[PDB]
Amino acid sequence: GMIDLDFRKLTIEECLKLSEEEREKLPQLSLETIKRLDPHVKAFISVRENVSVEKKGKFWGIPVAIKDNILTLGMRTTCASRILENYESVFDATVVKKMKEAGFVVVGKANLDEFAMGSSTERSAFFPTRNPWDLERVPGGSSGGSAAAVSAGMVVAALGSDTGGSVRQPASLCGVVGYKPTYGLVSRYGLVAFASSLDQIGPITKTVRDAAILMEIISGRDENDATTVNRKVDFLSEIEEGVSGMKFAVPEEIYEHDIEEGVSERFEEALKLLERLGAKVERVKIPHIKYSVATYYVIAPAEASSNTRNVGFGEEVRRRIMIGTFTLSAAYYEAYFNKAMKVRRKISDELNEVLSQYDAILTPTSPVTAFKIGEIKDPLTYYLMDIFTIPANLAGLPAISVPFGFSNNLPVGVQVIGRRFADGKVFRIARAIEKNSPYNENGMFPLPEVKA
Amino acid sequence: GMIDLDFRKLTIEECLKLSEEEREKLPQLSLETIKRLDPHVKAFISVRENVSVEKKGKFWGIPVAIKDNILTLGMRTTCASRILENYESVFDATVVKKMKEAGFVVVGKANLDEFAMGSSTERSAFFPTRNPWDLERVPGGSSGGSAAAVSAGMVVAALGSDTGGSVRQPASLCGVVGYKPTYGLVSRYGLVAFASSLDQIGPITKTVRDAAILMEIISGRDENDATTVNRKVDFLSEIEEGVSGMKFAVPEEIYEHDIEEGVSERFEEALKLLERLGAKVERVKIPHIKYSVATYYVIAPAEASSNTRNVGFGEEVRRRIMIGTFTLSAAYYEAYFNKAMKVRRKISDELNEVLSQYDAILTPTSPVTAFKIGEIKDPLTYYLMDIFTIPANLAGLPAISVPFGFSNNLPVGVQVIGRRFADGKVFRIARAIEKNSPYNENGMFPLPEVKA
Repeated sequence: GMIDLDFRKLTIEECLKLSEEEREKLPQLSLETIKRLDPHVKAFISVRENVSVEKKGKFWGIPVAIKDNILTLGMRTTCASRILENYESVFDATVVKKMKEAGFVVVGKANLDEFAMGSSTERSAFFPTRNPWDLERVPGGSSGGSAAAVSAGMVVAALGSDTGGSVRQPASLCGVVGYKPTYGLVSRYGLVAFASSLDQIGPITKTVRDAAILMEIISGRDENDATTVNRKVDFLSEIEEGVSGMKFAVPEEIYEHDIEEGVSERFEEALKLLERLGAKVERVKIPHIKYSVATYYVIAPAEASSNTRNVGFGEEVRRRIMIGTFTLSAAYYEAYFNKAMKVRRKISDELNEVLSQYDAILTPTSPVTAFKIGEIKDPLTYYLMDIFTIPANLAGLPAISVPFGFSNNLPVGVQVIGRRFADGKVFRIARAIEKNSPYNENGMFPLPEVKA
Repeated sequence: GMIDLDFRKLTIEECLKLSEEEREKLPQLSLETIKRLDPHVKAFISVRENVSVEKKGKFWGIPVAIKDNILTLGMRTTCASRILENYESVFDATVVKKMKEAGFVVVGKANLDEFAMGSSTERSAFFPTRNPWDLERVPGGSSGGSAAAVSAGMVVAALGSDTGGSVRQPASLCGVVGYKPTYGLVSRYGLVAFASSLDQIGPITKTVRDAAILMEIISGRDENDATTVNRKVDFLSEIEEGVSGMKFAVPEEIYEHDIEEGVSERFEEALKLLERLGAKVERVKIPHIKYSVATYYVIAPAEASSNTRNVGFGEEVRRRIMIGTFTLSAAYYEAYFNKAMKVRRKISDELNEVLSQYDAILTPTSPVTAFKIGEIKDPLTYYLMDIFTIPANLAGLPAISVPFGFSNNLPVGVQVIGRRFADGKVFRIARAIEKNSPYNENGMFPLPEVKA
C-alpha cells in the first residue's frame, strides 16, 4: 500500500510500495522516532543532521542504522570508546558506500560493546543499550544497538559485525533477523576490527527477505579487502521455494548442555515445523565440535593482540597480576596458536562432511533469552553466550538467526547454518521457517511497541 | 681451622670451627663485604644495623640473607614492590624465628622479582640483581638476590622461596646449592605468597651439607601453617653414605627439547660419574610429564588470582585488550582448573611409579646457563625457564640443584628429585655428586671473586 500506516513496522519491501510523498518523509520520521524512543532504548551513539532526501537509487529514502565500528562520512565513529568520542573518519566503509549508492539513508550510528569486544553491549563506554522487549534486559551484542534500533522500529534495517556471533546473537535476543554471510562475500574495508579470519559485516532486519536484499547490496569484490572473493552469490532468487525434500542435521552437542527450557521447546517446535513442510531432521555427531569455543578463544584474541591516604596495596597487586596474566596469555598464544588452527581445520572439515549430506545444520541461536543488565558477572557464563554461533565463524559458513516464538516473554532465535557459498539456500530455509511459523502473523514476527 | 682466612669462602660448618674471636666478627664482616660487593651485584634490598653479636645457639654469629618476601622483625619486607618500600612487618616468619633461635644472624633482605612473580629477578621494582660470575647476566629467580649473595660470599647462606623452581633455578644459574623440600616440611607462615599448594621455603648454600643443616633448622610443624606435617625427616644423618647400588631414572622428555649443548654435556658427565660410583642410570618414559608446564600455569596463577597532545589511542586499546585478557583468563581457570588438578594427580602418580623403582630422578636444573639482563623478551621462552623444576612442585617432591661444572663459562646445575619425605636420600645423592665431581676442589665448587 502507498501510505505509511506505522513507520515502526516498515520493511524495505513495503517502503518500495509507498507513494513518493510518503517515502520522502522516512528519514525525518526515523529521526523523530529515535528522539521519542531512544531515551528509553539507548540504541544510538549519534544521529545525522536532517537533510534533503535524494531520490537516487532503487532504495532511496529508506533509513538505516550502522554499528559504530563501521566508518562513515558525516558522523563520527566512536567504536563506543571514550578515546574516539570525537573521531571523524571523513570516509565511508565499502559496505556504507554500497548502501548509499543503492539509495539507503544512514540516519545514525548504533551502540556496541567497546571495540566490539563483548556479547551484551553493556561494555559500551557510553551506556548500555536496552532490549525493546524488556528495558531491564540486554539486547545482546556486540551489535546490540543495531538489533535494538530495528526491533524498536527506529529504523527499517541495520548493519552489524559478527566475529563469533555478534550479528546473529543480538538479533536473536531482540527478535529480529540477523545474517552472517559466507566468509569472503562482504568487504571489511572500513570495519574497525581486531580478527581478520573470522569477521563479516552482516545485516539486521525485520524479515528474512529484507536481509537477502541487503546481502545483494553489500556483497562483492573490493580491491581494498583482499579476502573478498570474485564469486557472485545469489541471495534472493530462490528464497520462496521452500524446504520440501530437504535433509537437516542437528548436532548432538546441543543436547549435552543445559539450556533454557523455553529455548529448547521453541527449537524442537521449529524442527517439527520443518518436518511438516516435507523435510527430514536427523541428529548427527560432530566429533570435534565441543572444541569450538576453546579454539575460538585462542584465535580471536591471538588475532586481536596481533592487530596521604595509606592506600594502594590492592591496586598494585591487581596491576601486577593483570600485567602478569597478559604476558602469560602471550606465551599461551605462542605455544598454542598453530594447534588451535589445526583444530579449527578439523572442526571445519567435519562441518563440511555434515554439509555434504545435509542441506543445513540447525541449532538455537542462543542458549538463553535476554538476561538482565548487570545480571551476568561470571566470566565463564558470559563467554559461553556465543556457544552456538562461534562454529560458523570458525568454518567461514553462512548462518542466519530467525525468530521463533518466545521463552519467558522474550524472543527466541533459531539458527540455520549452510555450506560455504550456499547463502541462497540458507535464506530459502530461513524464509520457510518465518513464512510458516505459528508465532508469526502473515509471515511476520511481532515487533515490540516501546512506550514513548 | 680457627682463623677466618677468607670470609667469602666460609661455610656453616667452617664457621663452627672458628675461634670465638674470629666468629664474633662475622656479622660485621658480612656488612662490610656487602658494602664492597653489593654496588656491583645488587643482591640486597636492605641490610641490618650492625649490632652486638649474641652468643646464643649453636649457630651463633653466622650471617645469612633472607629473600624479601619473607617477613622479618627489624627490617622492612618490600616483596621488591614500590608499594611496600616502607612496609615493616614487626613480626618474624616461622623460618626466621627458627633460624634466629638456632643463632643465625639475619644481616639483610635479598632482592627478588616483584611479589616473586618471575624467573630472573629482572622484574624487581628496584633494580636487577647481577650474576657474580658475569655481571651482565641474570642470577635467575625469583630468589636471585639470595643466590647471588651466597655465590658472591656476602653471606654464608640464605633462604628463598620456590613455587616452580625459584630456589633451585637461581642456585643453578649462580653456581650454588638450592634445596626445595618435600611439601609440608617447612612453614609458609610469614611468606608473602600467592600459591598455597606449590610453595616451599628452601635454603641456598655453598655446600650440600650446609643445605641439610638449614633444613634440620627450618623444618617442622607450625600451628600457624596447617599444611605443615608432624612427620619428622632426618636430612643429615645419612648424607655421607654414597650411591653405590642405587638406581636412577632419567626422563626421556629431557632429550626431546633442544637445550644448551654445554648443559647436556655436563649432565651426561654427572650420569657417568654416578655409574662410576656404582649406581645404575636408566631412561624412563613418564607419559604425562609433557603436560607439567601447561598444568602449572593453570594452577599457580589460578591460585594467585584467588589470593592537549592528540594522543592515547594506543594506550586505550592496550588497556581494553589487557582487561579483556584478564577476564578471559578468569573464564579459562573456571573451565579448566579441575582438569588441571586431574592432570596434576596423574603426573604425580606417574612420578611416584618411577620413584617406587628408582632412588631418584635426575635432570638438568635449567635448560640454559645464565642469560643476559635484557636478553629474554620472548614470553614463551621466559616461561619455559622452569621446565625441569616445575614437576617437583606439582608432585610435592624434594628436589635439589647441585653445581656440576660450567657451560659458556657459567655454572650448570644438576637436579636430583626424590620421593616424598625421602629428603635425606636426596641429600645423600647430591653429596655424592659434589664430593666426587671432577669440577670441585676438595668436594667444593668454585665461588666467584667479584672485583671490589
